[PDB]
Amino acid sequence: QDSLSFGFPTFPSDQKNLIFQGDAQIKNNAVQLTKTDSNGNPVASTVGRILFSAQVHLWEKSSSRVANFQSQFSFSLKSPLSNGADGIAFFIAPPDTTIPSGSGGGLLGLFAPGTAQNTSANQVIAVEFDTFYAQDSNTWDPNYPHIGIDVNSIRSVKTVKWDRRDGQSLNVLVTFNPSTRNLDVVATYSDGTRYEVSYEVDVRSVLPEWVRVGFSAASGEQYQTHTLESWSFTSTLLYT
Amino acid sequence: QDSLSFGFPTFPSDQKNLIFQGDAQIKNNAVQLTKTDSNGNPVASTVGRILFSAQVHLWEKSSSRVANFQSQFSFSLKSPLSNGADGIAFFIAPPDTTIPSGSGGGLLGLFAPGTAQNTSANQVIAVEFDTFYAQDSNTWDPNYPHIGIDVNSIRSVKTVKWDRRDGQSLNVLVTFNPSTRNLDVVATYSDGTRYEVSYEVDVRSVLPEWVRVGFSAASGEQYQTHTLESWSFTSTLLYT
Ligand SMILES: CO[C@H]1O[C@H](CO)[C@@H](O)[C@H](O[C@H]2O[C@H](CO)[C@@H](O)[C@H](O)[C@@H]2O)[C@@H]1O
Ligand SMILES: CO[C@H]1O[C@H](CO)[C@@H](O)[C@H](O[C@H]2O[C@H](CO)[C@@H](O)[C@H](O)[C@@H]2O)[C@@H]1O
Ligand SMILES: [Ca+2]
Ligand SMILES: [Ca+2]
Ligand SMILES: [Mn+2]
Ligand SMILES: [Mn+2]
Repeated sequence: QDSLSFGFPTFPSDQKNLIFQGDAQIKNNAVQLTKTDSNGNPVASTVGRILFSAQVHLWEKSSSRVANFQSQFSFSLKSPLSNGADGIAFFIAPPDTTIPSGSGGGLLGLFAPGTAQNTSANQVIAVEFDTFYAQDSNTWDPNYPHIGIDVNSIRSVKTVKWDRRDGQSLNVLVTFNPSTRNLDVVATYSDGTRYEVSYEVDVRSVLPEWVRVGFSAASGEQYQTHTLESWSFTSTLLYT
Repeated sequence: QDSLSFGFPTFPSDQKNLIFQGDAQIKNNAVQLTKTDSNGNPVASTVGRILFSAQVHLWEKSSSRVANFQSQFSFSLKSPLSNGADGIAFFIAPPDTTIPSGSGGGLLGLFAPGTAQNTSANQVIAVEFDTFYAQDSNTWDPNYPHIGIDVNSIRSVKTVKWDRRDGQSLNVLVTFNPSTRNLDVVATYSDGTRYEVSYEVDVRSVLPEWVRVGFSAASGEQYQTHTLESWSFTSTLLYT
């Protein structure tokens, strides 16, 4: 289909169109990307991702069209630790994408250690909300919590300072306009605090015509829950 | 998802989200539900169906919600003859639906011979565009071409006389309103000729909470092409 849209105001346990990978599962009408014990407390060494089952037609070589898409979602992070890790990301990748071996912790379940910073070895666009930046392990990160745009590498092509707020929901709108090739990210907390970051990228040179969209999160030695609360997505092929 | 929508203005050959059953295949940017020869001419004894891969949440027992839905599509029928058969139908059924054994010809690939008129043995709602009504084989049909609403039986609960026009595209709009429980069908030819048929039905007592939507067509001894040219669908779970 040239156009596709879907909306999850909440996430009931009865799901049919979501692909669950790793430890991701539904609990209390929300998606818990990372594992939690019986009491709902976060645990270390966990990775989980979800993908919508239907493939999205991102661009069409034959017709020279590229999709205009928008992804709106909200999530919350919670941890009794002073340095919860590692973060959550909205991503777009080839339909057969699976969790890379050893992609835990700071790799957010998106990249393999050996090629995490090799742009020619990956096919993924992601918007990360990174809460762990220890310069000793996450050497590629700026020294503060941040929102980053990742294009085929864990070392973001761009980042902006972000404030992690325990237990508070962050509303995010990610948009891509094929006319300007601008990928815009706008995130807000309920008190009006706003974060914005944009990057120009030709998705045709990074991703295949058909892709899947979803979320990924991970916790290494440090941990926190990564709770996806709602998600709506829409895409439509347009003439460029 | 509480809401889902998709649109196929045309049908390019590289499809990813369509389930093809029987003889259905893409040819010339359109879906040919029934088999055709090398020169594109219709052949006898053929059945074909397509279903969208993502499941639709028609109703939810927990929230007591029921979805409204709208399906818009256009198709054309062509035959060297005139008594083209057998017809095409838009249908909704359980996700694991497959072509029933011996459902060719007048059964439109939707019902099994032994239970075609047994409402307690089927789970399907369909809007049929029936062009063959010979009483020797289609005893359940009125004596003329027609559009009918089928609820668990090949014997339509409601029909309206219809005119078959070789090679002309018929634009159809099917809508279900959960508030009134009315399933409305409006079909029109380019010159404005309009056909309307409606029926009140509680989808909750006929179909499971999750379903798949699609099209089916068949040709027994008489034949014609059943070409699906475009299709858009949208559904939203609502409180009533
Ligand atoms: C206390 O953990 C920090 O220090 C440890 C010892 O140097 C590191 O092993 C550890 O790295 C792992 O956890 C972080 C945070 O979850 C993660 O980003 C990294 O990829 C490792 O999984 C961390 O630096
Ligand atoms: C000439 O075909 C008509 O008469 C035949 C002899 O009685 C029938 O077998 C035949 O029925 C089959 O074809 C029709 C039209 O395709 C179909 O509706 C029916 O299910 C049988 O397949 C038809 O009545
Ligand atoms: Ca990090
Ligand atoms: Ca018939
Ligand atoms: Mn980072
Ligand atoms: Mn009929």
